[PDB]
This record gives sequence, C-alpha cells and structure tokens, in this order.
Amino acid sequence: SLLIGVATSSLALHAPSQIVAAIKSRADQLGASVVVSMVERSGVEACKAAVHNLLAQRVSGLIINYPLDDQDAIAVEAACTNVPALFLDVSDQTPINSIIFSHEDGTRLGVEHLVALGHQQIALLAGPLSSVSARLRLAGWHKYLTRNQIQPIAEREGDWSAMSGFQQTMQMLNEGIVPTAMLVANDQMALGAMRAITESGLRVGADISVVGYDDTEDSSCYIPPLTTIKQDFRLLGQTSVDRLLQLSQGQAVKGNQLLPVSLVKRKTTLAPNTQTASPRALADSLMQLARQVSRLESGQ
Amino acid sequence: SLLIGVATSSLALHAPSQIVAAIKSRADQLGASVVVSMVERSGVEACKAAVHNLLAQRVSGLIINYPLDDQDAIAVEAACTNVPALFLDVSDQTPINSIIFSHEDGTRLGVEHLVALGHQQIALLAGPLSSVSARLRLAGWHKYLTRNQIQPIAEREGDWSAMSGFQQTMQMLNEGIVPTAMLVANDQMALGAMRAITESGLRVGADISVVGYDDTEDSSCYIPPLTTIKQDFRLLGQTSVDRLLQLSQGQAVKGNQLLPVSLVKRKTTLAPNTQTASPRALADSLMQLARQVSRLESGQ
Amino acid sequence: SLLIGVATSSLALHAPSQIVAAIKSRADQLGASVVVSMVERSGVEACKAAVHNLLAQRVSGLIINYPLDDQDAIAVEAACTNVPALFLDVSDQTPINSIIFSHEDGTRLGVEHLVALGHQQIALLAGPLSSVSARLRLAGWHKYLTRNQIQPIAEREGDWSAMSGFQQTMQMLNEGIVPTAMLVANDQMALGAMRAITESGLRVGADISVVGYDDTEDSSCYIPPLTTIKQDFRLLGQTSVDRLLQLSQGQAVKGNQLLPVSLVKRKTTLAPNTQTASPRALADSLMQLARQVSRLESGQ
Amino acid sequence: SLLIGVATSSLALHAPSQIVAAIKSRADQLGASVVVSMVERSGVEACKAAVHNLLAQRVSGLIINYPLDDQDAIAVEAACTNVPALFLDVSDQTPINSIIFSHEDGTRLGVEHLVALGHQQIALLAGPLSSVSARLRLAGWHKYLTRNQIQPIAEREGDWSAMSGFQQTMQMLNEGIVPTAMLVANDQMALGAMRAITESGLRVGADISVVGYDDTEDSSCYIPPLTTIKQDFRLLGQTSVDRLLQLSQGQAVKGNQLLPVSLVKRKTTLAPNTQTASPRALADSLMQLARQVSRLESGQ
Repeated sequence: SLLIGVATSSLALHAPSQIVAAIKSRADQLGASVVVSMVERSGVEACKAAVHNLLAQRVSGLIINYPLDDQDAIAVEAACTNVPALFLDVSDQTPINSIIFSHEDGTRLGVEHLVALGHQQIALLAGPLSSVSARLRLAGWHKYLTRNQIQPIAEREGDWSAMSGFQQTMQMLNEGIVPTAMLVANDQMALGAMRAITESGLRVGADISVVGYDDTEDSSCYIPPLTTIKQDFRLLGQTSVDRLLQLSQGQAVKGNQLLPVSLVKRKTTLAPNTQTASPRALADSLMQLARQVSRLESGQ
Repeated sequence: SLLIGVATSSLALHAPSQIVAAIKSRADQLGASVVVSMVERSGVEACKAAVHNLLAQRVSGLIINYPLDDQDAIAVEAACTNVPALFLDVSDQTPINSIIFSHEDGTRLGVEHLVALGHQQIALLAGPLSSVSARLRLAGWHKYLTRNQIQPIAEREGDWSAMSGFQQTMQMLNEGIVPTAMLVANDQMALGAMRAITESGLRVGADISVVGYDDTEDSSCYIPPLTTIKQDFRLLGQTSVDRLLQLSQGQAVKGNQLLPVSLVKRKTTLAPNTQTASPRALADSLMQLARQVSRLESGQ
Repeated sequence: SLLIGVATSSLALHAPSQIVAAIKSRADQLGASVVVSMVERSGVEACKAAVHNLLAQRVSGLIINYPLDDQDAIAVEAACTNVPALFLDVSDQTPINSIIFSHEDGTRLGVEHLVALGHQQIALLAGPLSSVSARLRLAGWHKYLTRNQIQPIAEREGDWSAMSGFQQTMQMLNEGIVPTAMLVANDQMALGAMRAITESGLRVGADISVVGYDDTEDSSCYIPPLTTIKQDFRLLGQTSVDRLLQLSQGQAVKGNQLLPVSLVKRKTTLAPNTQTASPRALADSLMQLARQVSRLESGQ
Repeated sequence: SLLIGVATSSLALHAPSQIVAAIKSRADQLGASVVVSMVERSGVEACKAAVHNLLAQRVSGLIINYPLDDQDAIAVEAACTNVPALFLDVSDQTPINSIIFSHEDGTRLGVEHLVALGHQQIALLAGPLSSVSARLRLAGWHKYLTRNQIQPIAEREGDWSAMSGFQQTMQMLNEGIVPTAMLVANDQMALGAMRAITESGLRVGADISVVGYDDTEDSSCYIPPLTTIKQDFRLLGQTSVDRLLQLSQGQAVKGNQLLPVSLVKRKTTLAPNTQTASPRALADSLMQLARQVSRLESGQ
C-alpha cells in the first residue's frame, strides 16, 4: 500500500479542507493512500487521540494539520513513536519537522500594501488566539504597523467564521469606529467584514479597504473580489507529501521549511477617500458599462 | 470502541466538509471513532478504491458521501462485503441503504418561491450532470416549472465551484440572455452568479433574483445574504451516524430515508424588475467616468 | 458480453471523434464493449476491409461512421453477412439501416438565418464532394437559397480542414468576390474562413458573416464565437448504440431515421448593413479603453 | 494478419485523435491492422479494462496512449502479460517501454522564447495535474523560469479543453491579474485563452503573448495563428508502431525513447508592450464613445 495519516482541524473551515485535498492529490500521484482523522477543537489531547487512532491504522507517517504550540507539538511528535510526523500549523521556531507559510511575509505584505496606498486608520480582525497561526498573524500585523509608525485604531477577535467577521465588524462600526482599511486573519472572516461594511452603507475598497488571508477558493468570487495573502495550499500538500516520504526513507530532511506567500491584488483595496478615483477602479466601472452597452444589441 | 469509515467527495466543496464535520460531531457524542477517506471526481472506480481503503482499516460500517448512479451504487455496496454501507448521495430509487434530502421539496420550494414573487423568466444553473444529485435537482426544477407552465429561458451547467457560477452566468448575460431570476444548484455557484450579475451592471435581488441550494455556512454572509434551500447537514450527520450503528447491529432499518428541506429567505429575491437602462443613462455614466480619467493628469 | 464494431473516418476530424466518444459512453452505460476500426480516405474498398477486420473480431453489430455513396453503402452492407449494420454517413434515401442528421433542416436553418438578417450576397464553402454528406449540404444550400430568390455568388470546395477553409476563402477574396455572408460545411473550415476574412482586414460578422456546421466542441471559443448548425453527437451516439442493439435483437426497426438539428446563434452573424457604432463595436472599444485606463496604475 | 491494439484516452481531444490517426497510417503502410479501444473514463482500472478488451482480441502488441502515473503504468504493463506493450503518456522515468516527447525541451523552448522577447510577467496555464504529462510540463516551466530568475505571476489549471482555457484565462484577467505572456499546456486551451484575452479588450500578441503546446492541426488557422511547441504526432505514430513491431519480434531495445520537439513561431508572440496612453487622450476617446452610445437612444 503505503499509507499516510492526516490529523486535521475542523474541515468546516475552507483552508484545512483545501490542504487535505492537496495532500490527497499528491498522494494519488505517487500511489500512496491517505486516511484522515478529524480533530475536535479541544486542543493537544484531542490531537493526541487522533494520532493514536492513526497509529492504530498502521500509517507509515503523519501529517499534522492542527494548531499546536511549541511544547504541544513536541508532545504530539513524541506520541508518534518511530513513525515520522510533519507539522503544518506550528511556529517555525518549534524544533520538529514542519512546513509553514511565512507569517512574517504574509503580515508584512498586507500592512505594506495598505500603508503604500495611504491608509493610516487600520482595524485588525484576528482569528482566535488559541490558534498559533492567529497569534503569529496578529503579532506580525502589530510589528509591521508599528514599524511604519501606525497603531491600529481598533482590534477584534473572530473565530475564523464569516458570521464572526460580520458580528465583530458590525459592532466596531456600531461603536462609531470607522477605519479606512482592515486586515483580516482569513478570507471567511473577510467576507463577513465586507458584508458589515456594505450593510453600513459603505463601499468595500473605496470607503473601507479589506485584505484577507489565504486565498481560499471562493475569494475571487466575493463582491468585490477579495485582495488577500495567498497561501498556496496545493504547494503545501504537494511538498508535505513529498517530504513525509523523504522522511520515511530516512532522508536527512529534518526541521522547518518555510513556504513563500504573496499578495493577490483584486478589488477590495484602494487609496483612502481622496478626490481622484483610481485607474483600476475607473477601469472596472468602464468594463461594467461596456457589458451594459453590449446588451443594447438584438438577438439573431 | 467502534470505527465508522467515511468515503467523501472532495472536502474542497463546502457541503461535504460540513457533512463530515457533523458525522464526527455525532460520533464523538456517542464514543465512536471516525476515519475518512477522500475520493477523486473519477466516479465508481475511485469510489471503490476508497471503500477498499476503509475496509482494510476494519471499520464497523461505511458512510458513502459521494455521488453514485443507480448501477454504480449497487456495485459499491457489493464491494463492502460483510460491513454495512449507508449512502448519502444517490437517488432515493436505488435499492440500497440511503439518507437523502428531498429533491422534490427543494426544487418545488425554489420554483414556487420565484413564481409567487412574479418571475416567469427563469434561468437554471445546474451542478455537473455526472452527479446524480445535480440531475435530481435539474429534473425537479423542470418538473415544477412545468407544473407552473414555464419553460426556463436558459439552462447552464457548472461544476459546483464559485468560479463556475461566475463563468456560466457571465457567459449567459453576455449572450443577452437576462433572466429576472436564477435557480442555482448550490450556494458556492450562487456566490459566483451574484458576482457576475453585479459586474454585468445589474443588481442581485432587484434586477436578477437568485436562489441557491444547501445553505452552507457562509451564505448568510454573502452580499446580499443568499436566499437558499437549507439542507441541514447537522441533521444528516447525526441521523447518518445513528443509522449506521443501527445497521451494524443488524437492526430492521434497511432502505431509504428522505430528509426535509426548507427555504431560507434572505436578501437575494424580489419581484421582477421591468425597466432596463437607456443609452443616454449609460452615456451619462461614461461621460462622468471620462471626466475622472482626464483628471489623472491635471484636475486632481 | 456484447461487442459493437465501429468503422470510422481516420482524418482526426473533430465531428467523427466526438461521435465515437459518444458511442463509447452509451455503450459503457449499457455494459457493451466497443472495438473501433479506422478507415483510410479511399472509399468502398477501405471500408469493406474495415468491416472484415471487425467481423474477424466477432462483433455482434456494426456502426459505419464513414461516408458512403449509395451503391458503395449497399456493397458495405453486403460485406456484413450475418451481422446488423447501421450507417451514419449516407443519404437518407439509401435502402439500408441508417441514422443521419437532417440535412434539409440544417441547410434551411443556415440559409433562413442569413436571409432574415438581410444577406443577399452569399458564398458557399463545401466539404469535399467525394463525401455524400458534403454533397447533401451543398445541394441543400442551393435549394433554400433558390427558394428565397438568391443565387450564391461563389461556391468553393475544401477538404474539411481548417487550412482548406483559409486557402479557399483567401482565393475567393483574391478573385475579388466579397460576399456579406458565407455558409460553411463544417466548423473547422469555418475557422479557416474566419482567419482569411480577418487577415484580409474584414470583420467576421459585420463585414462577412459566417455560419458553420456541427457545433464541434471548440466552436464556442473561436474568435468571435461561431454561429453554427448543431448536430448533437451525443444524441447520435446514444441512438445509434440503442438502435444497433435493437437490430441485433430482431426489432422491426429497419431503414432510415433522421435526427433533428438546430441553429446555435453566436457572434459571427449580423445584418450586412451594420452601422459602425453598433452596441457590440462600442462595447469592444470601451473594454479596450478600460484596459488602457487600468494600465495607469503603478507602485500603488 | 498482424494486429495492433491501441488503448487511447478520449478521441474528443485533438492530440490523442491525431496520434491514433498516425498509428493507423503507419500500420496501413506496413500491412498491419489496428483495433482501438477507447477509455472515456479516468483511472487505471478503466485503462486495464481496455487492455483486457484488446487482449481478448488477440492483438500482437499494445500501444497505450493514456496518461499513467508511474505505479499505475507498471500495473497496466503487468495486465498485458505476454504481449508487448508500449506507453505513450508516461514519465520517462518509469521502467516500462515508452516513447515520449521531450518535456524538458518543450518547456525550455516556450520559456526561452518569452524571455528572449523581454517577458518578465508570465502566467502558466497547466493541463489537469492528474495527467502526468501535464505535471511534467508544469514542472519544466518552473525549472526553466526559475533558471531565468522569473517566478510566474499566476498559475491556473484547465482540463485540456478550449472552454477551460477561456474560463481560466477570463477568471484570472477579471480577478485583476494581467500577465504580458502565457505559457499554455495545449493548443485547445490556448484557443480559449486567446478568446478571453480578446474579449477582455486586449490583443493577442501585441498585449498578451501566447505559446501553445502540440501544434495540433487547427493551430495554424487560429486568430492570430498560434505560436506553439510542435509535438510531431505523425512521427509519434510512425515510430511507436515500428517500435512495437520490433518489441514483438524481441529486437527489444527496451525502456524509454525521447522524441524531439520544436518551437513553431507564428503570430501570438511579440515583445511586451511598454506604451501607455495619456489620460487626456483616453478621456477624449471615452467622451467620443459616450456620445456614440447616447446616439443609440434610438438612432439607427
């Protein structure tokens, strides 16, 4: 056979779902089988139970896509016994085998994008601080904002869901707190924020700019399509499967590898309320008008 | 004790992800373990491979959440040998153990909703017709439109993804086929359809009404919030886990169960609009944009 | 274990490939097997050789998807000995078992479309007239043009390939014959015609309208998308396999059946008097202008 | 009396159809017969089923023109038992008998053409990565881009079809991602991409350069004529048949042979456009267009 175990967080969230699907696609290509154990949001012990389950299934190596701090990751690794384990949601600092997206770059890129557009009044929508990725991202935003001499005007915590993004953003705006831009810790929350902005009678981009994090699959189809930090989950799943097999063959490939990230510029960010509309915004308006003009035609 | 194996369509689609999450939730409540094997879009061959994968793990029963045509479903059941199999994506006509949402109700509800609002110019955006569930939805839409003395003015086929909703809808509009309402086979495709409507210079709800299908988690935070057919994936997860346990003890519960659906009315459906934009109005907007373009050099 | 033999055209023309794909899908659905023999350009002897080869493979029935003139089809049928034979590229007046698309309707539909648009100066681009279907199509165009008091201003013969469409159309134009519309015997030749028109500095549609024949798969992606006569090859595949299996069972279903066709109106046909600032042309110009406006963004 | 079996992926794709036609021409020249078994489905068992159909037919050898991952290729070869098998769509690293076009050269040539022209902003449009040839091409592009110190600005995946080319390219462009050049994994997808470029308001060649892959038959008649990597399918057919006959006479030089490919320069590649219109001149053209649009308020 050749059997890979994956311990994953709630596949209710889009990013972990795309990661397991990428892992599966690479496995298929290499003729490896994959079995998935889902971890309840309780933490290390739930994660340890999943690993034990997977070890009972006679897996040849583990991919752990679940948020773990330094000592918990080490504890989860120790429970893996001889079989190799590769961690996908940890700090790059933890001394285990891991493949992580660069949080330093993801956070920087979002901040600098907004700073270079002229934003000063920036609000932050964090993920749940129980997640190491949420902590890393929030701390990065803070670092690069202060480096650019900005303190955010407000700061809220969601739970990774769209509804939390709506409720947090809506409560901020209801308090009279109106940023020109938001950094949001995932694209699902960013959707909710975007909805809150829109339903407050403000325009996403033009009035309040929004930057998500992930580039999960739907984001290109948000209204307007979402500017976001792309984490290439297909790359992650491919590299993680290849590395797990290297590890199982005794390839001296141990420790952290970082994966680069990028900013995908779509339509949710513009310079803040300055009496000259941006070229990209004008162009989109003109394209929309072009479609309306074309439909002035007949039908034969 | 007790290991339930789940063979699932790609978790990159939200309904399947929510369903395995709900299965896991009930299993955890009852003290049962879950192992998931994910299947590629290939059909029956790929479904059998996963079933074989799970049968190796010594599962007590199989929940198969993967679309299978009548003959293929029977073939997969035969492949389970001595372990009970429960199918979640099949026609309710196939003689196996299944739990399925009412497609008659879901489709009727969608059609009747739009008709009652006053729509007569209705487009259908189908799921990929290789899926039995897409075909049942499409057939239900035709059934009920016909009962309501309507032929759909257009009929297009997506692949369940938001991008396919965007592409199909943009293409339809660019042919000068402009319905007053669309029935869409899932909410992710509806998200795309809404974007396409919007970037074509039309208003969701006001110019083109949209009804999705699933009420997946993000839909209440679409812009505008999406009117959709709710299929309660928590109910399916819980009832499917309980049913599997019943079957595994050889209890007298073989056959099909139909679950109910409901309409969740949000903000994407209104009575149909009459009037189109005039050339003069379009020209007026163009002249305004031309003035903004000119002040990109002098006028700022 | 029932085995269908298909003798097909060996020119890697898109219509015959789609037809054999469609025969295979239907066969797959019914649990029949398919062996395909490809037939060289040379006519009756080649086709007979292919039949003998399929007969030696112990086929239960033959589908002959290869153009045969009346007496040649009769000869090919006589070569078939025991086994039922169904012809898909013959006149509907040949006394054998056949299913063909309606050439009366296909030719009428193209002619009446151009006529209703107001074209009077029409050129014909025929397939190779060794093909019975090419002859039927050319005869049909002449027939419906004459019934509408029009004689074509030129008639050329290609060989079904795109390059023949280009070469024949360039030649016509280089003789100084410039029709406002062309009827073309297949979509591949239509592609070539479209290139010739475009490269001679004329607009496909507004200067020379083009109607293809088949709606092969690529046609919706030509520039501009091609107006064509759709021959539904999936329908042909399905009905042919069913009919052949019925014949093998001694069903009294002998003779010719005609399939319907339809006109797919896309972007290559307009009135010949189109004003220069039409909705279509204006919209295209706006899109180009919008793109140039978008280019003014940089370092934002 | 010499009978060659061909197991081929769907003939609805132009490259495989050209390959089967080339196999047939060569066999004809040699006095050999060919029987074709079509695999309309994705998977190793679909392929093994074809091999089984063919062996039942007492073929003296098999040509397997179907994408196979390394281990599935080995498995299919085993299924052939005593009869020689030659693979056409595999990695050249697989230890089986194969003839394959040089992916290293094809990818190098496409990349080096664009680089030599001055392109730095390059998007990749891959085939479906379930296909090994698609992964080989994608990998080659990365290798040669990275050797030229270029990271691609976008990377999308189609399914070989023209419509997927159109949709992936349109989605990208309208997301707000615009390269100066595209490397595309086949010609049919390139046709679609060219359509999307054109309909977006850009010129193929002058604004976005496109390089296809295959030089399938229609490509010289695309608009504009497509620059592409030619894989000579006549040569593949001829050489594959000849090699099969050697193998079946145990003149068995076994394993992989690479066929050369070449760049066919036509009309879709130019230096990147650096020109850029003045805002005043764009505003002036826009006002002219606005007035022509207004004029449609009913004027002919």
